[PDB]
Amino acid sequence: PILEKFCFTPHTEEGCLSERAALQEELQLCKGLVQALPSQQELPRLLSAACRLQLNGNLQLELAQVLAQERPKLPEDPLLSGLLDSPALKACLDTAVENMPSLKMKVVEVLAGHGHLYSRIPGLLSPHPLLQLSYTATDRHPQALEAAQAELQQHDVAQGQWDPADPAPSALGSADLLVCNCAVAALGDPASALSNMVAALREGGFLLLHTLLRGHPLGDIVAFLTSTEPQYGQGILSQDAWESLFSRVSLRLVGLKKSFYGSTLFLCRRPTPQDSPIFLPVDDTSFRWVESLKGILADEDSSRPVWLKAINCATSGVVGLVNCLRREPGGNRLRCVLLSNLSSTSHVPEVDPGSAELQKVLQGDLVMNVYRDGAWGAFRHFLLEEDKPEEPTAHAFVSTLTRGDLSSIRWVCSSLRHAQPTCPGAQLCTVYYASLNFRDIMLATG
Repeated sequence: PILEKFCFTPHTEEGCLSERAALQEELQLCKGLVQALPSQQELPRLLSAACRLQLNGNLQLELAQVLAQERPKLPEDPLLSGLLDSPALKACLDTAVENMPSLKMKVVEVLAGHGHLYSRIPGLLSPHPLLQLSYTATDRHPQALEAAQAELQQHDVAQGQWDPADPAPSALGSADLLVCNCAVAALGDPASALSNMVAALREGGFLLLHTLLRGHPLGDIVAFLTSTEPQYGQGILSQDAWESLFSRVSLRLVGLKKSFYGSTLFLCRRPTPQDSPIFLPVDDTSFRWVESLKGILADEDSSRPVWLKAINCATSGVVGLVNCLRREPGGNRLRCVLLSNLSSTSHVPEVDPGSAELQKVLQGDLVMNVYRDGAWGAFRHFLLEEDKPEEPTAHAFVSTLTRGDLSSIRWVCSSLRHAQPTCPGAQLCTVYYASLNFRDIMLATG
């Protein structure tokens, strides 16, 4: 079975990867070499080599090229792939999958050669049972990505030739989701690249962009390097600079996941033709609202969206309602809004049409719009840690978690935690030495 957990996931988050210890040590090391102008990780090795050849007046060329760095091991770096390893990537992909009119998804990657997202993305979408996916990986030059062709073949991915600088080929055409991974891959021009991408992007589609933000420690550290390749320098821009860039291409920001050190994951959507929305209270206890909703949905000729908003109680199951309806005919028009604060202290924002918050969410246009403790987000599914929980217990017995495999012998909590000492026939006894007989071996071996 596939095991998962159903949790609230705020749209905009900061300091995502604080918990990890390895990343913090990597950051401390990296800043150390930078200071005054040491690990198995690549980027620290690159910085050490850069500082090694000269303590001052380092050549851009020599640091640009060096043994053990010519490979695309930078994406293999923990820091550069950190947020991609987090649940942030799965959250963004789930948001992209949910907000699709149809059950099929056409996702095209730009500069797949260095981004390497092609390996990670298709696996993350295996849990979705009914989804059908069509991935294509594109690069500026065919000889790039000439390797790992077995890796592409084992999955269902398609090569590509689009150079983000120029307009996308009609073969790609309109696609639901575009993934770039600009962190390691270089974009020739921010404005032009984004313009071409949004052009290729269908209406109501998503543009998932992973980038390193200038104005942050790691951002400046990388900015010093890669001075030989001007393009990659253009791939580094300020957060406010990105915010300005998105507006220029009339692309609305829908999501943002920001790491403690600077790695970010922008999610922006291609605005759909504006249309008058319908608002139907779905809070009545008598369930009389069904008749009205059954009506509004009835007029299939119309194309206006429908917004089911419940604000009276935090126990409305409107999310499941919209999930089941979107599979029914006419359900594409449905979009939900739920205000479910788990703390009485937290205030309830006003969702009246006049209020700003409703305008902002309407601009978002996401199907699921849940508000909990002052943060707009949606429930998401996440695979749970494979490891079995352990607790400090004074009672435990040796058990074979897999019949016939002595490697599975482990200590498990016991029923003796609950016992009564009064009974003379009980005589609970502590154990200091226990013997193994032939029968125990026969049992364990199977």
